[PDB]
Amino acid sequence: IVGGYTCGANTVPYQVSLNSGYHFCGGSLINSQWVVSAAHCYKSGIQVRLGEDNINVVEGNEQFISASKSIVHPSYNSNTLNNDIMLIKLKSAASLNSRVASISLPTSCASAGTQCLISGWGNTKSSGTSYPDVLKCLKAPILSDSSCKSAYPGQITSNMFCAGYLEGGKDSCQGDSGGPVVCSGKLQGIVSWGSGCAQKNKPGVYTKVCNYVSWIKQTIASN
Ligand SMILES: N=C(N)c1ccc(C=O)cc1
Ligand SMILES: [Ca+2]
Repeated sequence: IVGGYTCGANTVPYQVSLNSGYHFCGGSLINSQWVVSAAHCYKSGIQVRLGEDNINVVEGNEQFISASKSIVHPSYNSNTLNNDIMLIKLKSAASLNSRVASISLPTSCASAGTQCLISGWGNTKSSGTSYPDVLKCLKAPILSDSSCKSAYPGQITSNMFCAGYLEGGKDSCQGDSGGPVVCSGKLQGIVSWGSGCAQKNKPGVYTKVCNYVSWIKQTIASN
């Protein structure tokens, strides 16, 4: 997260870190057994780390649970990033409490202008590279589809939305991938892609979660 702020320990209780010997992606806990992330985060040997603030220090609220199964969206295209969504099942149910909690799925899509909270442990610099140890947060508005399409000609599908600031300086970044965009207590977005980070006229692009609620529910129901 570039141009954001320190969230505060366990203030984003649905935020997960995906770990394969090191943090490599975010995700969102949606019930005791399932995490939503980006398909471009897919790999084998994932350990889901819940209750994290400092990802390099055991602070006392963590739950580490190995993934039993990952399900990449049937229509994920890694070239265009269309349908950039994946479900991860935990080998055991997380113990839910105030610091480890699920986030609600939307019942309808969010509108341009809605303020949302974007979070993760990704790069904090728009030029160089600096990875934070503690969770970073950004409050950002959803942008109009027309401005999103204008920013990224020929690249924005109906499964994507832009959020952030066209002026630059405030954005998600590398390492935030797969993490949440939460608006009025609903998971509306997943950190997906962008041209660099926090660049002028290049806002963050996010997977449009409301399109996938039916798929998420039925997948969970049978797995
Ligand atoms: N919001 C962005 N600028 C952004 C988000 C994720 C990636 C993934 O590597 C790249 C750029
Ligand atoms: Ca920790």
